[PDB]
Amino acid sequence: GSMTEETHPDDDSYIVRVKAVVMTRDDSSGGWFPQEGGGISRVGVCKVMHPEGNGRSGFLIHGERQKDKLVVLECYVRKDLVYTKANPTFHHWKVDNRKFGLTFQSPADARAFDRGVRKAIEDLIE
Repeated sequence: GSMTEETHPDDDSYIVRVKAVVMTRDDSSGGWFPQEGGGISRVGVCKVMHPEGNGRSGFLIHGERQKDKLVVLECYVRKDLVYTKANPTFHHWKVDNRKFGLTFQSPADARAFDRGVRKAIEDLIE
């Protein structure tokens, strides 16, 4: 919780796990550059919530690199998420602070991620 932070190293609350390369566009610095990891990233989605416990839940776009627990992607959201899939093999999102994204490595993780995103936004908004 506030003390002892799970849902990150031990994963635990990971409802979805996909595989892709964590990309990012630092404003316009070159373009979609691999922030970290590069060689595949162990990314996923965990449905978090406020410790108050009122049913209402949030979402955390969290992802380690494909090299054990090293957080290379972290995008916590409370009630706000705007995704945009630019290409069938590249889905991205803007959190005001930069515009992050990832490059799919198979139609499996592609469709799986889009599915998770769709459901996430769905329950997040209504």
